[PDB]
Amino acid sequence: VSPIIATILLIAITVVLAATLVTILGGFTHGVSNTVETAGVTSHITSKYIFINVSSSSSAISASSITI
Amino acid sequence: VSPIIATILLIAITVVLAATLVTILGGFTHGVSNTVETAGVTSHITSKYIFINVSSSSSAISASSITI
Ligand SMILES: *[C@@H]1O[C@H](CO)[C@H](O)[C@H](O[C@@H]2O[C@H](CO)[C@@H](O[C@@H]3O[C@H](CS(=O)(=O)O)[C@H](O)[C@H](O[C@H]4O[C@H](CO[C@H]5O[C@H](CO)[C@@H](O)[C@H](O)[C@@H]5O)[C@@H](O)[C@H](O[C@H]5O[C@H](CO)[C@@H](O)[C@H](O)[C@@H]5O)[C@@H]4O)[C@H]3O[C@@H]3O[C@H]([C@H](O)CO)[C@H](O)[C@H](O)[C@H]3O)[C@H](O)[C@H]2O)[C@H]1O
Repeated sequence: VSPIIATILLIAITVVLAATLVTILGGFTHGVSNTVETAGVTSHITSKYIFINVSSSSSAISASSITI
Repeated sequence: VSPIIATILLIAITVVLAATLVTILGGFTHGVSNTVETAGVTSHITSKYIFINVSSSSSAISASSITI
């Protein structure tokens, strides 16, 4: 009797460890993305205005997505 | 006479112990199953909506079986 019952208990424990491991991995598998951008920019500053002129960029992006 | 009668009584007792043991074992031999699942999930949160996008999963499961 007892060696089979001990085996059933060890299977039950194994499933909870595997379920625990899955929640540990979730802390690694997020928030990685390609955020690199590169632009040819020139600028001139005066007592009233900053002028900004763009010559090229790595990608086309919305002017609302850029913070100054 | 008496050694045979004593033997018949011990057989009767033995059956009730075996029947008792069978009901003890029934508390072990249930409720063990493979419950592990694992998914590639990404999400974005706003003042009005949560977006959830799934990239892969360990198995195909009903959206009614998942609790949020
Ligand atoms: C999962 O997989 C999916 C599918 O591939 C997606 O890839 C998802 O990624 C998310 O997608 C959503 C939806 O595309 C993204 O939400 C958008 O976020 C942008 C910000 S961003 O910097 O431009 O990238 C915008 O906020 C966009 O909103 C648009 O709609 C706004 C509201 O317009 C709605 O209502 C008007 C009426 O008032 C309607 O006429 C119109 O048709 C529409 O229904 C606009 O205001 C907005 O304009 C400006 O928005 C931002 C400032 O907020 C600015 O930066 C922009 O340049 C632009 O000038 C823009 O046109 C979001 O889209 C969703 O739109 C719904 C709407 O119901 C239509 O479906 C909501 O109302 C919200 O507006 C918004 O959720 C999200 O960023 C991605 O992560 C993957 O995760």
